Amino acid sequence: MAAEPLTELEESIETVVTTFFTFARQEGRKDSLSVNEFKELVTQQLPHLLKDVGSLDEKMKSLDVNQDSELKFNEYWRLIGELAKEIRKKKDLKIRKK
Amino acid sequence: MAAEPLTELEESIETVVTTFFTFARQEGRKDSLSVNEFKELVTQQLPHLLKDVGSLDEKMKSLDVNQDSELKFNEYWRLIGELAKEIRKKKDLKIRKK
Ligand SMILES: CC(C)c1ccc2oc3nc(N)c(C(=O)O)cc3c(=O)c2c1
Ligand SMILES: CC(C)c1ccc2oc3nc(N)c(C(=O)O)cc3c(=O)c2c1
Repeated sequence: MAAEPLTELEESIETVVTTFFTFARQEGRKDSLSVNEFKELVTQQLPHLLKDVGSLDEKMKSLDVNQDSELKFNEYWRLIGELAKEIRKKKDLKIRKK
Repeated sequence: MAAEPLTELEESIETVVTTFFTFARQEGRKDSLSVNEFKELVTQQLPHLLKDVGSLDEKMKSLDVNQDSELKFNEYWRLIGELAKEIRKKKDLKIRKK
């Protein structure tokens, strides 16, 4: 249950786990991310990527599909895809040259 | 349209796009990934992350859900979740510390 660096492509997915899981372990489950801390991370360390830092209720409901307490990686996975999808095409209509 | 470096967390998921997009551009849709080249990426530059390199069809069928011979980021999204999930708890039975 510990992410170690190996190759350039394997290190990218490892950097996202090793950087925020140090604070996510504070609440229940080691592999699960907190419901109150992920909202603060998207408005402090990840604000430029996801334009809707305040309007996160659309994804917040889609993430916790089982509805327990926190966002497990299987539940948080809905934002992991939007992380690399909104990086190049957050507004593919007005701005298309980054 | 293209992916450019940003913050520590945003740059990790951003680098994964720019590394494989250099070879994915040759096939249809720049944002979409090929069904043969992505399989070769796991058996050359990502073999240690995904322990099951031979039987890739188990995830391949879950990726191309639309059935159009093109793995868009919405289709490839299922492997992005399994990439970061099969790094710390790949074999949660025999080994649980790396
Ligand atoms: C990848 C990094 C953020 C990470 C992820 C999961 C972790 O799960 C652990 N389990 C433990 N019981 C103890 C401990 O017993 O101190 C500590 C940790 C980690 O340091 C630990 C570190
Ligand atoms: C830095 C270089 C290797 C690179 C990396 C990712 C890229 O992602 C893009 N996205 C797009 N939709 C289109 C496009 O709409 O034409 C083109 C590209 C790139 O040229 C492109 C170029």
